[PDB]
Amino acid sequence: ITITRLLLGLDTTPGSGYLCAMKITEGDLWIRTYGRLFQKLCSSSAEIPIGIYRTESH
Amino acid sequence: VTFSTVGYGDVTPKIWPSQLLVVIMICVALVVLPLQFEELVYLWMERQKSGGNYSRHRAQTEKHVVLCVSSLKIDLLMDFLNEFYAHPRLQDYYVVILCPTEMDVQVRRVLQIPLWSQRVIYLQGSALKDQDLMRAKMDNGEACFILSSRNEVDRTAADHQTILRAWAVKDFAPNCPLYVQILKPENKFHVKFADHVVCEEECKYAMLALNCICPATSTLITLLVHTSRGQEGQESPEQWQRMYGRCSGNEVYHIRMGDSKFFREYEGKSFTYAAFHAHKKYGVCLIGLKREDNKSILLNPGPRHILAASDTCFYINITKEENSAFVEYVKGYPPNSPYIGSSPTLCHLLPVKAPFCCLRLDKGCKHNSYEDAKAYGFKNKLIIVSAETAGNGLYNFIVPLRAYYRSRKELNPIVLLLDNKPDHHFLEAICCFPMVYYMEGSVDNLDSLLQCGIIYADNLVVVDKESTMSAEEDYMADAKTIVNVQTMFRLFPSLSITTELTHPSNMRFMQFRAKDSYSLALSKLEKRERENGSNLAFMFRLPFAAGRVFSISMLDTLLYQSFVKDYMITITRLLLGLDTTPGSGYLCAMKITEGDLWIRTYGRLFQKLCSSSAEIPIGIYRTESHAAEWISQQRLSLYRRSERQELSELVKNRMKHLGLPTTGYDHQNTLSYVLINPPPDTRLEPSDIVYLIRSDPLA
Amino acid sequence: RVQVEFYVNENTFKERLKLFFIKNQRSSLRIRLFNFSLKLLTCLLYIVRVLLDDPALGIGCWGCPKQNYSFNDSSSEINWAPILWVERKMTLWAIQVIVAIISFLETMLLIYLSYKGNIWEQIFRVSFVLEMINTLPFIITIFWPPLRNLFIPVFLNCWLAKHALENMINDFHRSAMFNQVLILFCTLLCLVFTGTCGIQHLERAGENLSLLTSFYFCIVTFSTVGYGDVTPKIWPSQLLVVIMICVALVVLPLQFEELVYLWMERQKSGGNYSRHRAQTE
Amino acid sequence: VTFSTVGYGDVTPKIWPSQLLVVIMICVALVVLPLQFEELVYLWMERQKSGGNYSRHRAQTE
Amino acid sequence: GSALKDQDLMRAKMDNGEACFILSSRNEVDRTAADHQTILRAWAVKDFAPNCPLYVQILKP
Ligand SMILES: [K+]
Ligand SMILES: [K+]
Ligand SMILES: [K+]
Ligand SMILES: [K+]
Ligand code: NA
Ligand SMILES: [Zn+2]
Repeated sequence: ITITRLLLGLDTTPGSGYLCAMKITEGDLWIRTYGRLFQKLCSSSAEIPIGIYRTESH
Repeated sequence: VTFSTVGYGDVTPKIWPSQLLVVIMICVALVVLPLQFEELVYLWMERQKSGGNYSRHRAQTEKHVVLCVSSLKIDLLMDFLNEFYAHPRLQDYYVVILCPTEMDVQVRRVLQIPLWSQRVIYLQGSALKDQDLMRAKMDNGEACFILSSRNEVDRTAADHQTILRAWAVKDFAPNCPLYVQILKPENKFHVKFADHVVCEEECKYAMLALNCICPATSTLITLLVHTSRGQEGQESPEQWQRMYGRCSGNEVYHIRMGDSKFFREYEGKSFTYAAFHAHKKYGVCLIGLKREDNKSILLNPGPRHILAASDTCFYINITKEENSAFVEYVKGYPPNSPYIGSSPTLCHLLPVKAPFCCLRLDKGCKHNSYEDAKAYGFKNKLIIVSAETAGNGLYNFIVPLRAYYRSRKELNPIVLLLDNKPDHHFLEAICCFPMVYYMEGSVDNLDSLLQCGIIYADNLVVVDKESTMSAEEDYMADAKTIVNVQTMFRLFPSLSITTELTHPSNMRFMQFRAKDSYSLALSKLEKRERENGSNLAFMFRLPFAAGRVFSISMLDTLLYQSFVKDYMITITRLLLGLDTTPGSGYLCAMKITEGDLWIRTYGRLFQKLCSSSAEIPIGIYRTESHAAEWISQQRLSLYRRSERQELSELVKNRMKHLGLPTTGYDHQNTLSYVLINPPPDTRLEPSDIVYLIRSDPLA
Repeated sequence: RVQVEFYVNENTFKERLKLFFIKNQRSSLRIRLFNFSLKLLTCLLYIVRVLLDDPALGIGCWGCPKQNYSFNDSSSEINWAPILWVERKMTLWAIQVIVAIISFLETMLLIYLSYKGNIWEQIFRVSFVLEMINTLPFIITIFWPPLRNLFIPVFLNCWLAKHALENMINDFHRSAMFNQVLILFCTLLCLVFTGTCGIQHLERAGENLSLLTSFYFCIVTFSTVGYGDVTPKIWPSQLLVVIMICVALVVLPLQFEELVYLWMERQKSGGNYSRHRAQTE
Repeated sequence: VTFSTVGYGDVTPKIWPSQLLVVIMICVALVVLPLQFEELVYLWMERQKSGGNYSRHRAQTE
Repeated sequence: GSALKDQDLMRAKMDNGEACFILSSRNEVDRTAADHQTILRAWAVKDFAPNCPLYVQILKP
């Protein structure tokens, strides 16, 4: 309950992060793998990616 | 053995005509019997209801008593049998019950047990049909109890059900004492022919209006009208639960003075002399007497009164004596009485009737432009009543607060938080009383109470809403009022909130300190009384004993007790000031301060009063001790603030928004209970409030 | 002075034991446990009594005059001696008569104790008369020697044993539908019990039916089977099965009606978590 | 002819164990059958509604 | 049986449970009265089984 209410910003403990989103553009397409994306973020902005919102052509 | 389908075969037909006969005799059986069975099962379902009849032979000897209710419930019945049969004089009587509806499932077994099977008789049938008044033998009963239904959707139509039922039983059994419990005070004059009438609204509102002056008065009048032996909670480890459960066995009893062993010797002496020396010697409190010449009963007639051989004495004792081994405010009557039969009382009145615009608070008028109790600047602490619809019953809340014997400077500004705008009929009644205001709102929202002046209010009487009484489930009646009060108990810990509950069983939800586990202990105290069958199973609840919660199911016992004691309704209605016989005293209160601490014992307090002011103390209300770098610390501080700080920051911010000054806003670790007529050796601890019956000022 | 309350009522001898017998809830079940177990005790001693006797060696009134009795089908007359005379014992007489006097004094004490209404209600009730007819003949038998070995339908005490049991379960449990089917089992036990004992004793004149044979016969009769291998041959036993059938259709449907009134209640409120389960589960 | 409560009597138990067995068999019948009957009548009322089904074999041809 | 009656909290052995789940009724006509059913049920189970972890699902904030 605390983890969920922290992701939605319902409660704000000082020093705790917030759930954000980033759009992978063609300028970031050289980062082929999700792991390499983890490496870039955890060395520049220290943002921890939870998951991926993937869109297809159905 | 043939029609039982057994057919042993020792005896059988051997010749063809008899063989045909048993065949044709069998066949007629399956064609004649099922038809009888069908109508029988069509009447099997009818036998479930309409069950019972009181035989005419029984009525000549059994000396029964009828109880015409519209719908019998388990709570209402067990409050009657535990009271009707608590007197030794009534052990012979049979209880007949004329309920038009069938027996409730939980009422089945409690009438099936051997104790309540040879006493209680249930007859489904309406008192409005003379065919059902013959079954109950209404012409032979020793008393008839009509009780109004409290939990119906219509309250003025559940009262006309009672007026017609009092009329139907009066012309069918003219020589039968009638006992009526009416709901509203406007319908009180139609049942005036009855011997003993108890009105819920007139009596309830006048006791919620005495908790503001004499705390826990609604509890004192509750344990007085509940007949109990006086042994509840004697096995308790706690000291107060032993003594408070003992003194709560005190009832108001009557006796002729010459036949009384208590008061015989004080013939020809002053009444205050007899009252004190009876308490000193035996421990009985003589509250008032009735002379033989008059039929009026006077509470504490005064020191000038002299006892006589003919007078009748009303005292408080554990049991009956025969069961004992050894600007200026003008003083005048309010002109416009909202209903017929309204008791005229000498009250404090404004010299000129205030206009209806001057009574309202939230919006000012041409005369005064004040909008809240802060702008008015009341000298005394307020009294807020959170009723729903102001009516005849609420008018009975103001008269005891404005009566003449109350000190003029001690008058508390009454403010009514009405959910609905009062009618012009009600405003005409209260326009004469001083410092009586009203304002639309509710107890739920916080702005309305702040505008009312709840910051500096001594009491917040939360009257039960008439809309919620018809709730199906028991808790659903007070599910909103308990939570709304629980919000104000946190926001305003110092406030004294008196709540009216629809069902007395909802007292458990009231106090609800979360960390405390004393609620479990309070149930163990009730289990032993449940097995012992005591009237006051609710006696040891913390809100009830402190006088904070009062349901009108507590005063239904006033009517049944009036059967054996015809004076109980007059005595009760005299203590609340509902009726004012000239020369009768009034219920007062005194606070024992440290300046009076040299009076160690309650008996010595009796001696001081009965020699200086001739005030007779009933009991004791005893209390116990039971920029990004700058707001980075704002985040750390506003996140770690306690709930008490969060709530305090809420009311102050609202007062800032509505415009009231933030100052003056700035907690109940206290246990209270009511000792009725304690022995004269009991100590007088500080913070004690002693109930009094002061003599009539105009004696 | 010192004053003690309510001494007017409790000091009286009648009112003190009024609380003990009727008013006190805890004492009532203790008293009923005494009566119900006593009624089972007198019924069991009845079953013992019929068990150890063999009427082949001689039946008489009491003492010396005992002679073997025989039955023949051709003579349509009944020898009425074995129907009334039975050489019950000396000790079963003693233990049973103690029960008989104890029940009489206990109930007549209750008769006066609960009397309020011209003692019309108490005498008429079926519970009162049933105890009279199976104890009063058994109290007067103390006086005479020749009336000691006299047949008394003491098996009928199972009915008052059932009445004591249902007065028990009304207040305390020692479910709701189980509380009624248990009573339905009891009345079936009492109904069979009187049928077995009644047929056994009435068949002392003829067929000399044993106790088990009568029990089998009584079961195939109340189940409406009626094979016919064992049948009553003499008119008192024929009357008994007729009157035993008739009481069945007038005592059983009443139990059935309240059971079906509780059959519908068994659909809801079902389930309970046993206290033994909570300690481990 | 015993569980139908007929009991002609041409064939009967003559010895006490068999006599006990028919007695105990009648007793278990009266305690095991009403329980089955109760749930059946609780489902007798449900048979009035929700009645009917179109067989899969019928759909291929009908 | 209702959790508001201690006679039914003894059957469920509320004093012995390892957790108590009160869930509000979402599909009732009154949403502020289906919430007070839960506040009182959280109160009733708290004073009958004070040493029992309580789990409440409330409807309105
Ligand atoms: K049959
Ligand atoms: K047959
Ligand atoms: K048959
Ligand atoms: K049959
Ligand atoms: Na009392
Ligand atoms: Zn004005």
